[PDB]
Amino acid sequence: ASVERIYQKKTQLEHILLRPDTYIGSVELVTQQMWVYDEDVGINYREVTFVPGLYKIFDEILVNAADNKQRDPKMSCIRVTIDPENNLISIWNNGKGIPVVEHKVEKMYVPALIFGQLLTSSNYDDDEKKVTGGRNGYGAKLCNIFSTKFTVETASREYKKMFKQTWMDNMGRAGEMELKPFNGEDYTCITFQPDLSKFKMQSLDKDIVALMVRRAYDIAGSTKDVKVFLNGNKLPVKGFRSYVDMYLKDKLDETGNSLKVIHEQVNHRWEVCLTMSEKGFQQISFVNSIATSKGGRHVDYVADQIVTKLVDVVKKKNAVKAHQVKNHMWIFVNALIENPTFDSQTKENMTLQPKSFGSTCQLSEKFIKAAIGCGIVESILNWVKF
Amino acid sequence: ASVERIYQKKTQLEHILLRPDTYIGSVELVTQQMWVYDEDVGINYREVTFVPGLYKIFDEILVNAADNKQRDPKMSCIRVTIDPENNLISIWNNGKGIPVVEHKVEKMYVPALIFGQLLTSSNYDDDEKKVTGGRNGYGAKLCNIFSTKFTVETASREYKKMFKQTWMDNMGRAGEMELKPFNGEDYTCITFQPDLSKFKMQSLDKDIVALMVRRAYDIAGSTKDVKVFLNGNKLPVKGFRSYVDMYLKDKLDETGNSLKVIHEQVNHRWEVCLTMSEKGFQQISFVNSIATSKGGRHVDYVADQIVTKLVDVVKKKNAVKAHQVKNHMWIFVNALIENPTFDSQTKENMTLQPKSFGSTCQLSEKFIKAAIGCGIVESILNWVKF
Ligand SMILES: CCCc1cc(=O)oc2c(C(=O)N3CCCc4ccccc43)c(OCCN3CCN(C)CC3)ccc12
Ligand SMILES: CCCc1cc(=O)oc2c(C(=O)N3CCCc4ccccc43)c(OCCN3CCN(C)CC3)ccc12
Ligand SMILES: Nc1ncnc2c1ncn2[C@@H]1O[C@H](COP(=O)(O)OP(=O)(O)NP(=O)(O)O)[C@@H](O)[C@H]1O
Ligand SMILES: Nc1ncnc2c1ncn2[C@@H]1O[C@H](COP(=O)(O)OP(=O)(O)NP(=O)(O)O)[C@@H](O)[C@H]1O
Ligand SMILES: [Cl-]
Ligand SMILES: [Cl-]
Ligand SMILES: [Mg+2]
Ligand SMILES: [Mg+2]
Repeated sequence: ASVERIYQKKTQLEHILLRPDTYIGSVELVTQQMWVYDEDVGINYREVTFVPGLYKIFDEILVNAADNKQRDPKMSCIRVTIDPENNLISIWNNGKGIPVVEHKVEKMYVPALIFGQLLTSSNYDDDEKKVTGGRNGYGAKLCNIFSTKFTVETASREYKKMFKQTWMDNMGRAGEMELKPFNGEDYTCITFQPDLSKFKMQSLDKDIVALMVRRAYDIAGSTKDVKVFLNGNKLPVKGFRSYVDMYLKDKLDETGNSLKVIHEQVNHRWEVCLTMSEKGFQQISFVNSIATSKGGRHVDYVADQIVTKLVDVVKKKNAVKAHQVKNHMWIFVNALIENPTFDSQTKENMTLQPKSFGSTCQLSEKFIKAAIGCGIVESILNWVKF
Repeated sequence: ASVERIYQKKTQLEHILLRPDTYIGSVELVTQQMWVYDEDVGINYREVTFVPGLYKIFDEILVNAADNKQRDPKMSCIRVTIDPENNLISIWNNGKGIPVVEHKVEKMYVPALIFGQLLTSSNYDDDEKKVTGGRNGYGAKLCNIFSTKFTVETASREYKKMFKQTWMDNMGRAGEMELKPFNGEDYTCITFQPDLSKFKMQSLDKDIVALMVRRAYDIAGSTKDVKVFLNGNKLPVKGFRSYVDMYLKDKLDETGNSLKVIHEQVNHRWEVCLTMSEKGFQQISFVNSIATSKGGRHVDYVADQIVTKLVDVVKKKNAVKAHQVKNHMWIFVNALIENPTFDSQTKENMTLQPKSFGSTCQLSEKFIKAAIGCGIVESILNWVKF
């Protein structure tokens, strides 16, 4: 009952381990339906049991690799390895490495600063209108903190040096930094052993692997001109449209016919597909290659254009409410947004208003006409008169 | 384009001001439909334009006051004052004050510690199964940081002293601490001037006041044995049922029939009301007096019991899917949850699994029978006819 037991102050690192949820999501098991890529049937929707926080620390490193394609458009490949037996994951990318040099203000080598100190980022100057997913200066450190071993290797031909250093025990200590002369092709490679005890797991099991493999497919579908490999296996995705087809290729509507898909690449920062849903409103969307699984104003901005036009039509031919049109829709959106905001570090819901996007996404009259003719108007029209 | 310009490190305080969104929500204007309490009108649903972060710093202090009723059941009153002309908000509560004594580990007085230092809390020991809303040790400091003036006054008969101190300039400095002898009835009073420049606002305008007044009514409805005053006038709310009645009194469905309202106080930690919606699924819910406006597993837990029973009734008389039943429901839930988790500091979505709630909420056979004759089954069965 002492005042010192009751009222306690935590360090930032202590707080992350004590209160992980707002940083990485739940550290308890969840059982829910998800899209996964299974070793035998591929992309499919099924019940899975997994720990969100474990999935998220993988996501943080993977999105960081996609971010390097905006930093260096000459980057060409991402290679992911997953080794359940040794509890080992690595994510490698080419294109420009991280500068191997001492930071004159923070007085340590740049790779050690930005992987080993909290609140460090190249995304803190919003006069730079960037379409990277990184915003807060946490993600890589969060992966470090929830790993028993975390290694950073990055090679910079500009500085003619390669950097390598390892952290251990939830970012509680580090081994010696290794510097070596370098004159080859730049790359960065992050290799980590997740702290499965913090997630109450015994190994990287079937479900979490299938989620991680699907997330790699996401990256292959949402990035431009980046080849993605998983354990050496090239992921056979060319464009966002071919990614979308993996979800639809084989299912038919409840009446029995194949799904009609409306598509437009609106500009270099927006691509949209629309089909029908039998499960209520559904959206699969990405902002700067982040999976925005709770949606956000980018989904609203696109979906509302469609809804308003379809509601206009049923009025001409008739009382109809927006939510009734929306619950027939399955929308896919791939967007590049300048300096996005989200509700949380996990970046599931993108909250930035359209006036700040840095681009527009006005669907064409052709897209809209095809949406009017996809059957939603007819279904609702028959409903109202009845 | 130097390394020091590109890669930057922030202090915790700098980061909060630079990246407010995951701490307090958006600091930009939002225009959306909300429930408010308008002068001379009462509770009503209309479009409002407001800044979420401003609403949230008020919420943090108001929930802290409600939390003290769990700490000290002798507490009886919360008094809220809103003064737009002088840009002043004040929130007062009685029951036990904060101990006015030097913390022997942190070497400063307890009120100064827990209102002026980040990551300070009495809620960090989860072996204590508490139903306070406080979890993370941020809320009061976030209000301080987003205020130009922030005053803490608290009186502790146990220590025979009263404490008073003012912070200024986004928690950048503090004035002189005042300690005085005290031997009366304990209270705490938090008075702050929000830094409207951080929210691009000029005054506490009609819409934000109407949201804040409604939030005071929420507290009157969601707490037990606490009188609530707004600018010195007692709010005429008794229990949660009388609060819900402010939303539903005299409301009709689209065909002009009165809404049917089903109610059960299931136990001392759960109270539920159900009626019909014509706007898709709607939920108004509270966890530990926090408004959970994105919902969470407490809403799912209650709503899914209802959905599954109604779906079964429809199958007896018939194809129908759960989401179709759910989109006819408007549910109200007031819950007390042990050590809840959320996606973010703003605590809009409660993520804790039901097996960890610390209590159950199995709706009675009487409630379920009334819900079956609610008019939802009717609506659905007219649809399958078409
Ligand atoms: C904590 C886990 C958070 C999460 C991470 C992630 O990566 O994916 C998630 C996906 C998912 O599988 N995808 C696949 C592609 C990425 C993506 C982008 C946006 C939305 C969804 C997805 C997901 O799907 C549920 C889809 N059903 C919801 C119910 N509805 C009636 C039927 C549809 C739910 C959560 C996540
Ligand atoms: C950033 C702002 C977050 C927020 C804070 C807050 O306090 O209330 C909010 C309320 C609201 O007014 N209430 C009243 C009582 C408290 C409460 C608890 C749970 C849910 C709602 C509410 C709200 O209502 C939207 C209701 N429509 C959603 C669309 N649907 C088709 C029709 C209904 C949306 C956000 C907030
Ligand atoms: N693969 C990579 N190649 C090059 N630079 C990288 C790579 N991964 C990370 N970085 C850099 O390391 C910094 C820190 O990464 P991280 O901790 O994830 O913060 P962030 O990505 O900026 N923001 P967030 O992920 O939203 O918390 C980034 O800002 C990048 O500059
Ligand atoms: N009105 C009050 N009466 C008594 N104690 C209070 C009051 N307001 C705040 N406190 C105490 O001050 C501490 C700090 O408050 P706060 O910064 O809001 O953190 P919190 O409520 O514990 N967690 P959170 O709000 O989720 O960030 C709380 O843990 C309480 O112990
Ligand atoms: Cl989010
Ligand atoms: Cl939340
Ligand atoms: Mg990152
Ligand atoms: Mg609090």
